[PDB]
Amino acid sequence: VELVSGKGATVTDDQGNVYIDLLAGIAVNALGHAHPAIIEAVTNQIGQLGHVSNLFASRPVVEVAEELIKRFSLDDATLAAQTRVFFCNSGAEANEAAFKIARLTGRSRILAAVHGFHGRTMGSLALTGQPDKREAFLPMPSGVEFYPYGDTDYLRKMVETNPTDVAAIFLEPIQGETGVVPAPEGFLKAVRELCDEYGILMITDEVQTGVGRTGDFFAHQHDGVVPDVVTMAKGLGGGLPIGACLATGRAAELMKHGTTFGGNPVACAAAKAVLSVVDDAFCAEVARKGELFKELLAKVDGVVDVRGRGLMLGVVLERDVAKQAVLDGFKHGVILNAPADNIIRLTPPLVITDEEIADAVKAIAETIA
Amino acid sequence: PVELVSGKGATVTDDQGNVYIDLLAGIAVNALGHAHPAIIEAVTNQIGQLGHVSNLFASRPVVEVAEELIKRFSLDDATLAAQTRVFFCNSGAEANEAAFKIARLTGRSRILAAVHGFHGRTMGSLALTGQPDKREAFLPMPSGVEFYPYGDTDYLRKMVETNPTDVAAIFLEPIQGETGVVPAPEGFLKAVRELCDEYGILMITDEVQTGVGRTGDFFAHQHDGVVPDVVTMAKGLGGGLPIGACLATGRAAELMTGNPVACAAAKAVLSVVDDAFCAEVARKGELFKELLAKVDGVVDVRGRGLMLGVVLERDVAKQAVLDGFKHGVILNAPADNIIRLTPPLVITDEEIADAVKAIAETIAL
Repeated sequence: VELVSGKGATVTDDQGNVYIDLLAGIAVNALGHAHPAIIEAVTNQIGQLGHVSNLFASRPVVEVAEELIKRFSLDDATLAAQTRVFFCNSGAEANEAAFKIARLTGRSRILAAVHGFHGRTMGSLALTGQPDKREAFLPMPSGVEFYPYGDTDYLRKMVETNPTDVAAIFLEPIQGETGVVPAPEGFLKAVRELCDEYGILMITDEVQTGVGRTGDFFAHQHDGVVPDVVTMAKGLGGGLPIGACLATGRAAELMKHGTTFGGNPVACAAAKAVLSVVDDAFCAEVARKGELFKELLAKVDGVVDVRGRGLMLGVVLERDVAKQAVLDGFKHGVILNAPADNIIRLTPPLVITDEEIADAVKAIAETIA
Repeated sequence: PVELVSGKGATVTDDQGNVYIDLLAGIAVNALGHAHPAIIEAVTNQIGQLGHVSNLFASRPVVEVAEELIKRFSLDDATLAAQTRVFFCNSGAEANEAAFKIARLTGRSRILAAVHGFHGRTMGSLALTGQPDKREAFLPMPSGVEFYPYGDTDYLRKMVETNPTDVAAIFLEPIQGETGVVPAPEGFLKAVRELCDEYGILMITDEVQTGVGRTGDFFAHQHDGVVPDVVTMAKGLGGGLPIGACLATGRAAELMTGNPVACAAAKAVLSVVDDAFCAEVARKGELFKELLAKVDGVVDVRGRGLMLGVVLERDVAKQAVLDGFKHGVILNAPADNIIRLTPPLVITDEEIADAVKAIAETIAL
């Protein structure tokens, strides 16, 4: 049903009802709606330069790139210097660039997590662990096999059946779909040694978990590993169409590809406004708000656990009623999500106030009744 | 290369301070040029009300644009408009991948696309791109695709007739842009519509480069009075903002069963691009073709409206793109004797004249 205007963690339908948004358009509105830094950034750019081809440079494109490199290589100027970024317009378009780097390795096998989601373009659909979403459009481009998320023992044996024909391993550091399933303890570190031994590219999809959403800038940094390649999008746009493929070392030298709106100046002017807000301390504020959700919900009847970090959270019910809670959620002034019958998912704008967190835990607690 | 920093109409300026006549419009995306007031207003107005809204909710700019595109495609056909529907995305590659999936959903394995065609660099959209050096590095591709010489009706029919009931889709650009500007020959689109109609095949027009009035008609395919099952469009719809779309009518629409700010910019361009605007684009089209005829180096000027390929006596296009800077022009060399012209549709007649005088002086040796 219809939507017209919003502010912070608030948005309002045609009829005039204000809602606490805990979905943020499926995790893209990281600064909420109509945020001053983004309004300045966009109004300022659209008034000067619209779109340039990748034949030409443009500042905001260059400046966002520099910045993601900074955020990625954590006060290491050597990692920084063998890193590069490719800009796209979605996370689908971003992962496709990732699938292409894995084709440029010369190896045929790409391995992806079982409930993973990377987008619905042919190559990014080839990576999505959900086979229902694949059935209708077979053939898929070949090479992908799937592994249970967080099972180092299976993945090791899976790799070692034909190890040097493994181009890439795709993982999300926190699975967004089917629930909020965070990389278990020791997992990305494990994948990092597995890839090191065999010449494989380690690729972390941060389309949903990127830009502070986790508490760290990049959810993968919570595990102190350094992937070869990071895909990102929603959250980076602050409400505008963007994606990016970041690559370090051999993966950077391999990339051939090129999108028309790659390096969209207005898309990137927004990207800059987002980054100038989401600094380390904003990210620390994300971790905190996350624990406040956990803490207040822990006390709520019918809520059994809350899993995730920062503002990507899986509220686990005990009554298979999440689908319903959504519907009844609206009448109590909250926009919720249900990636299962068990689980309500919260991905609110990272600028949510404790007040709004607290009302939102009220709204949710009532519906369960 | 060069850092561009601000533009208006048919001009851009670099940080060096150099001012150019943009005849490339960022590969035919900046239909209304840079800093068009109508887009500035739309984009400013929308950023400030709503940033992004998920497909799970409804937003006005999208349905406003969906309904306006259907009207410009249905050319006054109430019944066509009720049959047709549009899916929004962020790129033309993404738009052509939605058509590949529609092609997939027929049940048939064969998808026929034009040699020299370019549908984008995403796996599926690259599987449709009839320039092989773009695919070799990323084989295997999504299977299904075969290629015909562009506008060879005799060879298409034979190709279909090798296995007609397994052809899902025929991809086709109303005017090829890559490697040169070749428009569909007389009655080509006509033949493909007829050949598709028996054998139950989907006729799919990629108008990602030929859309929004650049060829003199709001859709280039409407110039040959054909109604395809699927039209993909992008660059141009959003002023410079990223957008794509996939129109489908009939069986194609039944098989398929950021945005607000790019649709906000889309609304403004459609607001600006009238039947009357497209007419002006047709005419500036002719003007170029007349003025350019007088220059020495030019042999021939192919293409309709403001999608034109300047064919030269000498194989000099690539050296003219380089020299074309100091004379204050931005050109592009799809072949060694071809220079593409896709300037903003807003280019004035004085601006054109100066642009031909610039190209002429550049092709001096």
